[PDB]
Amino acid sequence: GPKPKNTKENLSKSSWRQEWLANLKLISVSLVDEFPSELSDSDRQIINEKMQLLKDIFANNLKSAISNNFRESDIIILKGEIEDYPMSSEIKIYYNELQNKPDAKKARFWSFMKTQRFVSNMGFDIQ
Ligand SMILES: [Br-]
Ligand SMILES: [Cl-]
Repeated sequence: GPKPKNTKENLSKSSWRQEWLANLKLISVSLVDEFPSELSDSDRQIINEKMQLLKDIFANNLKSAISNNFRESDIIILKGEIEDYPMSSEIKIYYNELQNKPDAKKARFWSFMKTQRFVSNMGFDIQ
């Protein structure tokens, strides 16, 4: 059927989308398994299901590589916000190793909530 084509998209937004679509095919993404803090079993299952959906979109629609080693990934998707992770967590230790790297190439850390909004804005029907 007819493909959606937003004739009202301005150049800012269409350029943002174009550059993201191109860049996403070049990177490695990690959907990190570690939770920042304790949560009840049923609440962890809800998060895991959301992480799996994001994984499928990144791998299959956005064409990113998916890794189990977050130290090789360009976008690191977390099961909470970075401030939720304790200093003892390697996610926080690595984040701290990168914080003062003035290196535009360094990894970015996104909660699953932040990631879901990004994917929605890229045109996918997600929660
Ligand atoms: Br802490
Ligand atoms: Cl944001």
